[PDB]
Amino acid sequence: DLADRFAELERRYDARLGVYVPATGTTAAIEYRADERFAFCSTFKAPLVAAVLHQNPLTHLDKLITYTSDDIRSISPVAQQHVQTGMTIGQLCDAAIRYSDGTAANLLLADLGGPGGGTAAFTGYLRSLGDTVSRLDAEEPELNRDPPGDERDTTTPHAIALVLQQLVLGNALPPDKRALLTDWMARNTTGAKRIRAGFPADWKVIDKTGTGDYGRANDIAVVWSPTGVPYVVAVMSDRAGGGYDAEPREALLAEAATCVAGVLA
Amino acid sequence: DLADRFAELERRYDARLGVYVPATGTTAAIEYRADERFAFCSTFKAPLVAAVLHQNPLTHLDKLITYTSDDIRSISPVAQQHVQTGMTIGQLCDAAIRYSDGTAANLLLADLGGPGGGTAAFTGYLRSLGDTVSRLDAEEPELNRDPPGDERDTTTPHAIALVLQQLVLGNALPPDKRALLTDWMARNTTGAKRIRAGFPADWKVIDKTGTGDYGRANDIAVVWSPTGVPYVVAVMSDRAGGGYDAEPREALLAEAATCVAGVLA
Amino acid sequence: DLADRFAELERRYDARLGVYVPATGTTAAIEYRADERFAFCSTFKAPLVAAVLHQNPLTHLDKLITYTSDDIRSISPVAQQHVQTGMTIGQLCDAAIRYSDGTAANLLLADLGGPGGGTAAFTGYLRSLGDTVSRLDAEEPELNRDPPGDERDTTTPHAIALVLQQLVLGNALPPDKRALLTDWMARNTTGAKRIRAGFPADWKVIDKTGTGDYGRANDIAVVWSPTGVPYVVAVMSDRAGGGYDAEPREALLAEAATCVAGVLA
Amino acid sequence: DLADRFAELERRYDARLGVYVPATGTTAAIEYRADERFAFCSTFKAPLVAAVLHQNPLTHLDKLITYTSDDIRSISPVAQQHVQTGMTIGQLCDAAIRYSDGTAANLLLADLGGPGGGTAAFTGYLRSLGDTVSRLDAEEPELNRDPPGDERDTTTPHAIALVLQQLVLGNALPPDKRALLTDWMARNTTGAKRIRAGFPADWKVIDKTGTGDYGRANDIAVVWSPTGVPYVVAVMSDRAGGGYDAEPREALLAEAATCVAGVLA
Ligand SMILES: CO/N=C(/C(=O)N[C@@H]1C(=O)N2C(C(=O)O)=C(CSc3nc(=O)c(=O)[nH]n3C)CS[C@H]12)c1csc(N)n1
Ligand SMILES: CO/N=C(\C(=O)N[C@@H]1C(=O)N2C(C(=O)O)=C(CSc3nc(=O)c(=O)[nH]n3C)CS[C@H]12)c1csc(N)n1
Ligand SMILES: CO/N=C(\C(=O)N[C@@H]1C(=O)N2C(C(=O)O)=C(CSc3nc(=O)c(=O)[nH]n3C)CS[C@H]12)c1csc(N)n1
Ligand SMILES: CO/N=C(\C(=O)N[C@@H]1C(=O)N2C(C(=O)O)=C(CSc3nc(=O)c(=O)[nH]n3C)CS[C@H]12)c1csc(N)n1
Repeated sequence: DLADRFAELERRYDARLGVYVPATGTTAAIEYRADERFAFCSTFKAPLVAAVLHQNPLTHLDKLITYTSDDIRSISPVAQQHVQTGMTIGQLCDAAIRYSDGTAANLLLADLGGPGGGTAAFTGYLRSLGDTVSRLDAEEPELNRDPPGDERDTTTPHAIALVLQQLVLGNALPPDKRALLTDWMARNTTGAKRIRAGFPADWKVIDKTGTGDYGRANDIAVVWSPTGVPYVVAVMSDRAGGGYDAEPREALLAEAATCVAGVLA
Repeated sequence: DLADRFAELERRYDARLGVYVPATGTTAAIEYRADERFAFCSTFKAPLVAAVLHQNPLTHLDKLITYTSDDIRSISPVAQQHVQTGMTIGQLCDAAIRYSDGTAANLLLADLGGPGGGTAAFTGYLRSLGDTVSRLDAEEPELNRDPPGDERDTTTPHAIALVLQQLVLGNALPPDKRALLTDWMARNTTGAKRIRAGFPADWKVIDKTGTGDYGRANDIAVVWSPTGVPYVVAVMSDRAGGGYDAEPREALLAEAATCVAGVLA
Repeated sequence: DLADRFAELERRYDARLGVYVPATGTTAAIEYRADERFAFCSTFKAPLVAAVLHQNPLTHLDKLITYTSDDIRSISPVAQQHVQTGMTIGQLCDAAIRYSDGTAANLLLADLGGPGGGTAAFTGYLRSLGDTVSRLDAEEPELNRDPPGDERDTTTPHAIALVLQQLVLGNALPPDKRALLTDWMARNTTGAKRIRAGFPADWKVIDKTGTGDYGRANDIAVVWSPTGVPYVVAVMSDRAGGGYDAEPREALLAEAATCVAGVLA
Repeated sequence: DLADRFAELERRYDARLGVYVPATGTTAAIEYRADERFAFCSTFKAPLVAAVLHQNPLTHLDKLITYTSDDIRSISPVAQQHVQTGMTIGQLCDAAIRYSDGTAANLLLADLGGPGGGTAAFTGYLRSLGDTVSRLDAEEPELNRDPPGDERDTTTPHAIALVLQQLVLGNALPPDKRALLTDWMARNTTGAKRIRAGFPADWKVIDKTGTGDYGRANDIAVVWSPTGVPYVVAVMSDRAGGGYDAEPREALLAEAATCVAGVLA
């Protein structure tokens, strides 16, 4: 009956919807298109920050990174104001999560090092977490513009939910670094119209959004019930049949989240 | 499937839960003990105001009612501040809906006139709406104290939801009086932790609460989707197995509402 | 120059305005009718909670308080829904500050003990803080109704600011109790249209509001600059010349706060 | 008075600050080095779009401009994503205002035509607005690099504020083109930490930023009071004493804006 309502939303919004909520002790898993591939878009910036935190001590966050005007090749609301001043690693992590800063993600990818400007090392980090499906192949802004059917720069709701579960709820990160990642996502400024809009206000929601061409709109979140029980919610969508210029529908993710909230209440 | 989760809420909270959402063109009716009887408690105060509005011209709202300290019997946050000044019919209507003022409802019942302090005339008003099941037999605070199994001062989720549907969405009242009733319910101060707490913030919620002994906690609401689609939600509960002193559980109503929101999303 | 602009606000809004900001190391004191008396209204609920916290160990917050329908004499958005359940001292403190619950303040006054239902003991607590001007003489809701010129239930911007400074910035309370008082005021739900509205968003503002008859509208706040510099802001106003039914003007408090923010910038 | 606090900010941030707020019916002009010259930096891009709108019908917005990677020489977050596709004049206007795209400004200057890549024609356009002082002499990125004392690529807070006043509040443009310019500046992505950060959130702020060498940081804005009263605010700064590499300080402009908001309150 839940798949029937997801299918109605897919028809209402002319979209393909992917939802995954990992099973808990009390609740069964919610799976809609859990193993179909959807484009990361900016959702990769949350595990990216985890990759930077994982392989560096906390003192690395205070390292100052300098860059040029040539490095501003995508939507960079924070980095575009700090070409002359430079940006610390902590500010780049803060910027990548809370403002989805594209230049900040590229600098953090470079901070990981290796082939492809850090894209291979980020994929390797997901592999180390048990994610065998996901792959990052390009930097900003190219990774948002892969045509439908292309497996590059794609993940699945299943894979990204289990990744996010380990980062926030598991022990992929020590408690001090885990709290930083959680606080950045908790103070995100881009997800008000997605999973947060579909859950009651007394539920706590931390999230990282993704938006791209072909109507792509994603939101990955950890939510806590009023009783403090945590859940991982991955919602991914695109409108690829509507072409490159297809508009993303945030209301689709909000409605999908409301459906998920009904089963979790 | 939805009944399994309502019955799970009944089991979690040791309660009997009644839910009714009238069917629309797009949605099927939601029914969970929809025709079982539950005590009105203070939910009758919303149709009571409609009875007063329908029977009287608007100028009747300015009629001054004087009362003494002896007339205060139940929770009356407004009437207790106006013994010396008296209260206009409009103030009694405002107080009865928005603050669930018990003394205000008794004065409005008396304004209806007839046997039982207006309870026969109020019941007759429900009959004019097609509700042949519901009945009011006592005033505040006795109407909250009937033992389980007693049909007096009871309604059903089915009956009260259809009553509210006609008052707010239908044409039981002319538009000017309909707006007064609707705005009072929209600015209610007693329902923040019930149906309002179970719906996402971008859903508009107007409601009237009810609370009594035997763990009785009700909330009747009209809710509007983000796209402006209205739904009537009747949620009733009691915990009679815990005796007269059973405590109402507002969280039961919030969780039940979230389940309803999932089906309506 | 600043007093000329305070006087212009007084003329625009048909109001009497009181402002006090204690001097700091870098900034001089701001005073506009700083020692004239204004009605407390619900601003006393913040030092009231401080008196309860200071006089009792933290574990006292878990004591359950039971009350009756006769105790709901005032606007009590939280207490009115908990007659059957009771409320802990901690919940009453939360309700008194964040929802300005009138019954909760009366129950906390009773917890202080002594003559006048705690009004003498609360006043005595202010005396221990150096406040020789302020006085509480009635409970809710009477303390909001004193006519202009009556010194009862009045304070001054100077005195209430120095009280708030010691409670939040000083050592009137041990750090654990201080954090509870600060967090409650930080999550207050009643002050969005006053001092908070007059300061830039990157300034942190914690506040406790007061509103009454005779156009009375107060807001006492501790504000932190973007650089983390704290200031105490007390703004009090009434429109007593317009009578008992005079409407309070929240915009007066916001505009006055904006004037203060310019001098503190 | 107010000048004493601006000079305080000049000392705190080791900067030269220029402020101008045109007088209105209610307020007197605010002037602090209002007629001293400061470099345009990116602030000319707002009247630049007005020049392009003024000299052409709306259909000119749909003209496609093609360019190469060699034409990208400044911070160009949008133009670097459209080398292969090209961009319409309308997109160039959007990018120049909201993202301060340097390549977009050069293409729009070329669309104005004439010697110096359009700088003479843009200077002539300012003359048509009554601005006899300001001048643009170079393109991006050279216009940010003029040494102190050089009059090239300079304006004054007085002149540009009156220019902005005519473009947004006056009748320099027909209503449809004025609305496009207004909406573009309203949706700017570069000024969150400047004038916008210094005004309360309920003040509407549209702005155009400027940043260059020698610590140059400008922001020209139109702000609306909560009552809908508009004001033009020009805030310019440089820190030439710190050399070419002197860092701009955005907080200076936010603090100066807070000072302005206090007197406009
Ligand atoms: C005898 O009169 N008593 C009261 C009274 O109980 N006032 C209290 C007081 O100071 N309170 C405060 C608060 O903390 O400010 C508030 C918060 S102010 C407020 N009022 C609204 O109507 C609204 O929609 N939003 N907000 C934020 C509620 S009343 C209580 C009163 C209220 S208006 C009036 N003329 N009198
Ligand atoms: C080649 O890149 N194309 C992008 C792009 O830059 N994508 C990134 C991505 O996923 N980003 C995110 C985010 O984290 O969601 C965002 C936040 S989304 C957003 N923007 C608003 O202006 C707004 O008002 N609300 N919201 C929710 C910005 S783009 C970047 C794009 C943006 S819209 C579209 N059709 N394409
Ligand atoms: C919607 O519920 N939430 C509330 C709440 O209870 N609001 C109530 C509401 O509608 N209120 C009203 C009024 O009737 O206008 C008021 C006005 S009280 C009042 N006004 C007068 O003009 C007067 O002469 N006397 N008095 C006593 C304040 S809040 C309460 C709340 C309290 S604190 C907070 N953050 N929310
Ligand atoms: C006031 O600015 N605040 C921003 C911010 O920078 N918003 C920007 C804004 O207006 N944006 C826009 C757009 O141009 O429409 C977009 C879309 S950009 C885009 N659209 C397409 O259709 C497409 O094909 N490709 N791309 C790249 C998203 S946010 C950025 C912000 C970023 S995170 C946050 N909380 N705020």
